[PDB]
Amino acid sequence: EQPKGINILITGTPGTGKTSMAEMIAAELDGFQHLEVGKLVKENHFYTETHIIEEKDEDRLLDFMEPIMVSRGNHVVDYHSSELFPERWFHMVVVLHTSTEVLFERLTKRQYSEAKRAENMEAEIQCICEEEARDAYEDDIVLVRENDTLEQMAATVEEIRERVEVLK
Ligand SMILES: Nc1ncnc2c1ncn2[C@@H]1O[C@H](COP(=O)(O)OP(=O)(O)O)[C@@H](O)[C@H]1O
Ligand SMILES: [Br-]
Ligand SMILES: [Br-]
Ligand SMILES: [Br-]
Ligand SMILES: [Br-]
Ligand SMILES: [Mn+2]
Ligand SMILES: [Mn+2]
Ligand SMILES: [Mn+2]
Ligand SMILES: [Mn+2]
Ligand SMILES: [Mn+2]
Ligand SMILES: [Mn+2]
Ligand SMILES: [Mn+2]
Ligand SMILES: [Mn+2]
Ligand code: NA
Ligand code: NA
Repeated sequence: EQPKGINILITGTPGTGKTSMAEMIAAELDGFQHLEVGKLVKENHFYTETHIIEEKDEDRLLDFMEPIMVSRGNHVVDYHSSELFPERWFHMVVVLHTSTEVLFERLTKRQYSEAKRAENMEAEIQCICEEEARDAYEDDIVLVRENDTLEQMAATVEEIRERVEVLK
């Protein structure tokens, strides 16, 4: 089933600003519902060990999301991963980046353990999330944006708004 609305994915390393940006979109743009996928994964135990996610866990998540994604209205999906989702769902994929100094501080203030913080810092340096998104979706719908400041966030949301209007 083809989506009835406009669907956006916001992805990027933990701490890059996905949830913040998705909530800005849901607040500022017309008719967007935010799906915080990490919360779905927790709430529904869509994982094997919230850590290890196996093939079957992905399948169950997708079955849960499918009816939402094809429903009327617009959706802004927020998740650190992207390869798992069908290209059918999305009209835009936004990948957020953050400078290492800014990211480190966010991860500290948000209280990640030192190991998880370092793991996430390395993932950002290695461009894991961006490479995944570019491998999984058509290059023309992928927007990559530096997201260090609130001014940057707002400008990105303006670019999204412009792109959405075109799609609409
Ligand atoms: N563009 C931005 N400019 C400044 N601070 C930001 C920005 N985006 C996010 N933040 C800060 O980083 C914190 C964590 O961001 P969050 O949206 O939770 O990231 P993610 O969902 O990618 O893990 C926010 O609570 C806020 O303090
Ligand atoms: Br809009
Ligand atoms: Br949600
Ligand atoms: Br997430
Ligand atoms: Br700022
Ligand atoms: Mn988040
Ligand atoms: Mn929300
Ligand atoms: Mn997860
Ligand atoms: Mn599968
Ligand atoms: Mn809907
Ligand atoms: Mn510790
Ligand atoms: Mn983490
Ligand atoms: Mn693909
Ligand atoms: Na791959
Ligand atoms: Na590749």
